[PDB]
Amino acid sequence: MLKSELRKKVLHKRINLSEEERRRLSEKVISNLKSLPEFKKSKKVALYCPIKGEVDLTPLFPEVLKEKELILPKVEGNEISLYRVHSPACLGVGAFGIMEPVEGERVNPEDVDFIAVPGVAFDLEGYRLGFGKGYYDRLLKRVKGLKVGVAYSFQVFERLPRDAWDIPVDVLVTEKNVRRLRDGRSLEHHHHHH
Repeated sequence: MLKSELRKKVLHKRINLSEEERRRLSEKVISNLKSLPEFKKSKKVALYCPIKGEVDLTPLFPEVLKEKELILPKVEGNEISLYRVHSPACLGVGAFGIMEPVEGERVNPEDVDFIAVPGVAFDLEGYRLGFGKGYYDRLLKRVKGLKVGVAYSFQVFERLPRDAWDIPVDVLVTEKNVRRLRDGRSLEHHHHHH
């Protein structure tokens, strides 16, 4: 398929973005995400990790720690558990360069209200192209709350070639616009025949 190449060609420019523009757009995403009234209610705020060409949500940790529970993915053994932190105490590099909370309060991923998950590419329906399947998709099967896709409009298209069963998100936040994938169509009471 074009799955691997499409990931690559977008990722190449994705990591080419300069911190100048990037950091300013990240600020917009931060402000947008933090201004969302549902983020005010969501108690468990889990983030994936900005590493390659995602959004600088890293500096937002202090804000999160102040109000809600900052939840980060901890790899205990292939399967990922989620640990909540209320302080910048336990954050150590355990995995491939990323920091994870090895000591703290073990929370089950299904308890997470709000989670921010980035992707190489997004579309206008809420699909991704994935990264690498194996164990991380299992974590995605755990977290069935509000999955918010966080990325830049550059990595967003109208539609993507859906490979198999990549997990669609609930909300999509960019640096320019707010995308909601929970629009309703019609409502019936007793319209199912008379």
